[PDB]
Amino acid sequence: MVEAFCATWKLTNSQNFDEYMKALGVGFATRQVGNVTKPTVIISQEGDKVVIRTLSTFKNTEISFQLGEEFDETTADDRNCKSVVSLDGDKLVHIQKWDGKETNFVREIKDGKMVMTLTFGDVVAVRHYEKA
Amino acid sequence: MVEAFCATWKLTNSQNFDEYMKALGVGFATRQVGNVTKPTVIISQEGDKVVIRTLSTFKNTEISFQLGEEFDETTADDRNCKSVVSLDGDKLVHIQKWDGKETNFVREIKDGKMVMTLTFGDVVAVRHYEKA
Ligand SMILES: C[C@H](CCCC(C)(C)O)[C@H]1CC[C@H]2[C@@H]3CC=C4C[C@@H](O)CC[C@]4(C)[C@H]3CC[C@]12C
Ligand SMILES: C[C@H](CCCC(C)(C)O)[C@H]1CC[C@H]2[C@@H]3CC=C4C[C@@H](O)CC[C@]4(C)[C@H]3CC[C@]12C
Repeated sequence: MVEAFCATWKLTNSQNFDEYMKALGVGFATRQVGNVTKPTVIISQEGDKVVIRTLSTFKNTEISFQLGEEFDETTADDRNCKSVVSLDGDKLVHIQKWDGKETNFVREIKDGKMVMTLTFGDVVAVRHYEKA
Repeated sequence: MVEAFCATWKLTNSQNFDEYMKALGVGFATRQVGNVTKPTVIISQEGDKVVIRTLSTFKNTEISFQLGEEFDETTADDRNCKSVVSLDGDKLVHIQKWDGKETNFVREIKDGKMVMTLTFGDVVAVRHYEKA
């Protein structure tokens, strides 16, 4: 459930993240810094809202949301999105809608690491986080 | 200036580092790996900010800052600090405040190598890096 994700996470390995950023329309410059930064992601619960804080040399983002409840989200690449995060069994599913398009992120706990799979259409990235 | 530091550096020699870590209050387990790992430090000047990335077998850190502007730093040994990094002549001074204490790092270019002097009270450590 949400408890398994409540911790401080550090990016260790990223797979195909560059092509995924290109499919989203991310420009060359921030793709550079996107391919080098290893963000710290802090997931906690304030009441029943879930809070996700990202710390990075590029930008620092913080979002709060309630499971199943749509919320506005301005992403780090400046996409104005209607987002909703829900529980899919043991995984958190994050759906972002912007300009008539859709991408999603699935967060998992696998062998004690956090695994996030990023999918936009036919482009998939997988990111791996160890608990700090 | 800052540009003299903008390169990839690799630690080659460390003088009095173990005694400095003890004085700093670093736990034994973290000290033990601190005396073995030879980190890679990448310094860059990006926009109006300076970026310092550190790669090692212990952990990877990254900070971004403008000179003279105080910022939150979580050090590799888990100190939550109020830090400020500024130019001191041709040197970079890095100050860390936590728990009513303070330590400071003086970075300099000497004979083509980056020399870092670490002070905590009357305990001093010197770390030497060669440019990769
Ligand atoms: C490319 C832009 C932002 C710039 C990237 C970055 C990583 C430096 O923050 C968007 C597209 C998808 C978004 C990311 C999803 C993966 C994560 C989780 C975690 O490591 C912290 C943030 C990050 C990289 C999101 C940041 C915004 C991203 C990269
Ligand atoms: C000792 C702890 C962290 C544990 C050290 C290590 C090497 C295990 O990361 C603190 C106190 C002094 C701090 C460092 C200043 C020297 C450098 C430069 C470069 O070699 C890598 C990072 C580091 C070691 C600073 C951050 C943490 C240090 C070592």
